Amino acid sequence: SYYHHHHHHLSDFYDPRERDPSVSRRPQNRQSDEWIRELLLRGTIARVATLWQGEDGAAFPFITPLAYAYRPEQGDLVYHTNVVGRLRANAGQGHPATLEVSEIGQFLPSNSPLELSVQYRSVMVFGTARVLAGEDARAALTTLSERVFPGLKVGETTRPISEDDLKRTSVYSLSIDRWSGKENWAEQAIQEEDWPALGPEWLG
Amino acid sequence: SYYHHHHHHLSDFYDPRERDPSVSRRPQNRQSDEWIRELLLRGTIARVATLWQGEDGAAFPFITPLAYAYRPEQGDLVYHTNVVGRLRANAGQGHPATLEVSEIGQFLPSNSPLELSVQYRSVMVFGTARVLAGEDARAALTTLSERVFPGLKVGETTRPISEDDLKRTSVYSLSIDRWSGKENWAEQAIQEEDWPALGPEWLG
Repeated sequence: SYYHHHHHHLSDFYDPRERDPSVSRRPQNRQSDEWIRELLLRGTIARVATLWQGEDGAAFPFITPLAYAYRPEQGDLVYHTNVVGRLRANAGQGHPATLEVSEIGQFLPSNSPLELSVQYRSVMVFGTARVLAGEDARAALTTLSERVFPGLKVGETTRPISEDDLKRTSVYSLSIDRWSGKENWAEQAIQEEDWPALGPEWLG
Repeated sequence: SYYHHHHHHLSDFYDPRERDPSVSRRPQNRQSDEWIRELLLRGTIARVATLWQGEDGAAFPFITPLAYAYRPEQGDLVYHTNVVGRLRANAGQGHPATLEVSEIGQFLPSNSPLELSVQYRSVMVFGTARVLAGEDARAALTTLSERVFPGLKVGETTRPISEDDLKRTSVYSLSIDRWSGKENWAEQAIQEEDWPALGPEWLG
């Protein structure tokens, strides 16, 4: 800043900057539904949070990382896991579920301590997960497996999925209600001009 | 198997195998507390799930990826985020929180469809998160920043953390009650001998 520079020799927010007119104007790093769709289609790992009744009677969430596939036409995401708690904190045959997919880039150094950050793109999906059965489960598993192992073909590369396979696996469909997407993927963190600049060891 | 082989020319579970006597005997892929400690110390990204009251009155979880640091002496993990919902589904000044840290390796192909899998190590930590203030927050942020940017020193590499910085950031301590660790990190998925073996394109 001038003020620091002049003091040494003895607001930014409203001053000139460049802006690409095609860049998202949405606040709080939020993204468009199309961007969310694309991120979910190219991802293969998610975390799913579901609620279980705990020792104090109170619901609490588990977080499980797992393979998933987004089926946009059906409006769902499929996955499988045999992780459970005792009782789910939920009335009915389906349960509420939150699913998160992210891309995590690099940690971005700065000489300003609260500008230290990590590049990320992250979606939360809110919906209801139900257990699938029979050909519904076999088809979901197939889509999942062929998505996360591109070129693999169930029934050729692998033996077909048997009735025993299905009896031993819990296969879920998370039917999407709502979603929320966020991106903060700058090439460089914001720096403080009035503190010594980071050395070459950081940004080089 | 003999039976398939003989049929072509016309249980495993109890038969011979090798075992390393030093390998964990814990069921369901579970790990020791020391292993959990080490995984939390070497990680830098976590997901935190906390509960918020939704439109139907019902609690539901958010999942937020973020930088964290484990402070084993204090018995907590620290992080910062300004993500909120409307009201937390929680009585009091702290809130229950679940924190997950994983290492995700490679997808492991197989000619047996339910042996398809992904290498992972994953910890859930269950505890209570409270907002920190003043020098408690400044110290937590400092530990966090110096952990995830090794060699960076707050106050030297960066300007010091100011009172303004703190007023604009929500800094949390998640005080650990319990934790659960899981590893499935095989070099190769289990294959089915009685189906054509995967080609060189998969395991080579």
